[PDB]
Amino acid sequence: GFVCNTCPEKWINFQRKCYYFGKGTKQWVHARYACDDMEGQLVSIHSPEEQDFLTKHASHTGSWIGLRNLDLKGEFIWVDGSHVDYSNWAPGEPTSRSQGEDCVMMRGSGRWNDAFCDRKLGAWVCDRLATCTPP
Repeated sequence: GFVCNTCPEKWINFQRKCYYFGKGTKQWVHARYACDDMEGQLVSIHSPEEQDFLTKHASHTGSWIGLRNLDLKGEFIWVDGSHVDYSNWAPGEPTSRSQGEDCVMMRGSGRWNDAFCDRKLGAWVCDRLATCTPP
């Protein structure tokens, strides 16, 4: 169970995860289901090296990621339930005064903006666990 770097076709490995860079115009919840129906989830990001890997492959015109303010009251959490131990917010984000802007996108710089969930974006990123080579 020693080496975890195998992904399915069309996915890209980085560390112990596989990532799928989707293209196609979708609102946040729609991208959420595209990822689930391929057996991953909208991406969660947990380190600067993971962020750097995403920034190099990310779409220039913005991508949905798996961060959402779930519950009115300003606390953004990952769809996969993993915890928030890393953040790459654009300066000033997320703001208190933006009622309704509960979903998160990653810009071409890789920095994160909150967004209305019904915004349509051209790209979205899924992740899943890499499987491991038997030695």
